[PDB]
Amino acid sequence: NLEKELLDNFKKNITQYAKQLEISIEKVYDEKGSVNAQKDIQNLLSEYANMQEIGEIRFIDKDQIIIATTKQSNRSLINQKANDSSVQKALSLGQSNDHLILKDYGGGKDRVWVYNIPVKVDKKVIGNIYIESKINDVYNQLNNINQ
Amino acid sequence: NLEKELLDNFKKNITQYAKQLEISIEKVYDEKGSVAQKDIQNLLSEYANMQEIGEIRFIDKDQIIIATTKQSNRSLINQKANDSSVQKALSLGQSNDHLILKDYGGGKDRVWVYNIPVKVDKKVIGNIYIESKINDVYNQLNNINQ
Repeated sequence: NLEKELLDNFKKNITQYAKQLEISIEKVYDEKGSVNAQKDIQNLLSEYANMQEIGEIRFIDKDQIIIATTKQSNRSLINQKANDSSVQKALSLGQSNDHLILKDYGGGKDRVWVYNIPVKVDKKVIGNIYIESKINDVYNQLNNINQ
Repeated sequence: NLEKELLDNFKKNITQYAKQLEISIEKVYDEKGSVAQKDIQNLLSEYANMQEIGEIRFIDKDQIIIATTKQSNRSLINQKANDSSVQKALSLGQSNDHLILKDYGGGKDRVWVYNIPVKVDKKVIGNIYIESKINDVYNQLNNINQ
């Protein structure tokens, strides 16, 4: 059962980090209001994305506009619509969600775990944190030990 | 207590890898020997490729260091471990852990030391000693101000 255990531990880890980012962003809104908070989002995103297991974090507003990213090579996405059904689901339901994707970042299609956590202020959704996490590091290690 | 959760998560990961390595080593004893030894080195090496593991050593029941994953520590092979945590795992037949500070070249870093004994029949034949890079957790905690 080693595979399920390691994947669950990887996901649990990302989710506990992401929750604290969500709480952090919420506190900035509670303290500063929406106009001034929306400028402290980038630093939080970037601090969190330093973790080895996180590929990219985006913050997406209520209207599905990409506000910020931690990936400099994706600066062209800022102010575009996310056009992402999983993001729409989180925004509408106010619930987290997750799924696996294949994505080629330059080395061939890699397995990537996508987690969305909506950001709530006064119980209302204001946006969504979208995370691409490097779950292929788990699969790669399992293959290396023949499990 | 993000901090306790994240530390716990790291340690569970290590402990679940280390349990499978113990099982694998035990298997190779059951069904070969030693002298199993090349197969033991390959197992240690595969396991040490994970990012969060610094070094793995396999120590026999007389406390001799039999194998390491770290090239620069080959001089340790055939020496006594002279390590009280290793002695504890051998004597008690249960895992143990503790934190150390160790300077690998970049200054003293927090390192999590985990020992799991290896048993054949139900008798201790050795011990797996692991140094793990728990300072990756503390570094990230400080980076997010938690």
